[PDB]
Amino acid sequence: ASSLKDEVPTETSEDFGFKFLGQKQILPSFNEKLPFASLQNLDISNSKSLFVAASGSKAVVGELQLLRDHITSDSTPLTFKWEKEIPDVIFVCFHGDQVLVSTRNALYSLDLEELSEFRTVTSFEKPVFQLKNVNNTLVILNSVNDLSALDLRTKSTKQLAQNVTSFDVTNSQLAVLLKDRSFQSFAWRNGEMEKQFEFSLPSELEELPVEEYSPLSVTILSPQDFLAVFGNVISETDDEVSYDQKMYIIKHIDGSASFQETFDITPPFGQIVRFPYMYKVTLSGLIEPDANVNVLASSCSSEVSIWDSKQVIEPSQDSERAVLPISEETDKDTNPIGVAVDVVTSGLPLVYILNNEGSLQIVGLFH
Repeated sequence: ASSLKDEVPTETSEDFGFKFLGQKQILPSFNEKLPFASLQNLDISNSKSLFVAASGSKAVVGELQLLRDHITSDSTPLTFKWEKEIPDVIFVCFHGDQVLVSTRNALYSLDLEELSEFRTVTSFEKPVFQLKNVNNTLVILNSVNDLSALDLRTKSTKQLAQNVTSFDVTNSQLAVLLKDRSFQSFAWRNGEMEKQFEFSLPSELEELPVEEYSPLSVTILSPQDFLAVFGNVISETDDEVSYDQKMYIIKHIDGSASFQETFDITPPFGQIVRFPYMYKVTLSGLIEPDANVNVLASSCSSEVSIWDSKQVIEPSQDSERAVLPISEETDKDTNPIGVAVDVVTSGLPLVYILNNEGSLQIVGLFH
């Protein structure tokens, strides 16, 4: 049923580029010891004009205009509204008038109107790898490969799926990557789901042994496309590290998925031990009415890619590529631990990217 097609091609575009707005250490470094989970340690609320960020055991909520000005000029110091030392944070995000903070072992709430209140929401029976917030629900992937749903209004928990190694959600879809390397997609509506479609790997891809090319990651790019990654399985504690990964764009047309390789999305040259996770920011309407540009980055890479809905886009010149810095301390490549979009500050949408070293980069994506 599933087929392997030709390499996805790369367009050189003279209409796309990044403008490097600036970079500064705003939080303490992880010194190369990061929590073995997918990390989402930066969020931005354009309505409130605020950000949360967590690096090196320090979590903060702060004013967005301040962070912008701190990074882009050299005259305004970074102060915060709230801060707390929390060791193992993997997830940070605004929800209503609250900020959710999650470690591997527990979820926490900070009340944005009474900052004195830092509540435990819940504990997890087993360590967690990934969390996504959709509306009033938190979708949680377990260390035992159990996909579950937390209602934020009622605190009750549903069991969604099993044997999952990666998942992704939008407002209306839920995708799942399984241990057997098969895929599943569901229509999603406020905790509720109905199987949309299902597929296995193409014959020529099963040829690659599961042990060498393990299921690492899914990303919904559109209701029809996915981006999947397969690669070596990495251990919680290992000093030395090399990543070997294969990326595929899956377009599902009429009961048949096609897979296609890229070598141009997020090449995994990383040298810090990281749990595999694909960062995605969506800018709908940056080209046209059914066209959302997706900016992509990886826990295992220093490069930032662009997907235009149909192919990968390289800017026509080297100053126009978004890349995360080499460390001034270790001389190693850094990777993102959070990514977020700023639409409201004053001086194109602005992509904020947070390091494994607490450094934050602002990059304007133009035309």
